[PDB]
Amino acid sequence: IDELTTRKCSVDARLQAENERAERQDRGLKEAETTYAKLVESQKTLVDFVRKEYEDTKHQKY
Amino acid sequence: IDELTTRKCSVDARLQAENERAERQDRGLKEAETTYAKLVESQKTLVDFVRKEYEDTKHQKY
Repeated sequence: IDELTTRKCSVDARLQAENERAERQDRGLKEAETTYAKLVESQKTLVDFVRKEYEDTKHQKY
Repeated sequence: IDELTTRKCSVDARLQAENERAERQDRGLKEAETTYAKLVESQKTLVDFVRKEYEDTKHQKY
């Protein structure tokens, strides 16, 4: 029981920290998902913003 | 953990059953060992009386 308690204490400590790892991963993607979401909205809008400038630049010269 | 704990509890309960079994043997032994001491002392006493009885039988003859 004590020998398995050492396994029990080890597995409990690592999993209770693994739950911390799991939530640390959750906050890890939270920024990653947000930043990717922040980029894709910014990426698409700024590209067409350039096209908008590009269109008028083409319009003025063509 | 749970499978090994109930193994510990079961053997502890069974050991208590084994504990009294030797206690019954011990308490019975003490009564039996002491009782035979009186019997063998009486056994030697009676054969001593028989030894005296053999002397007594021929003493009346004399």
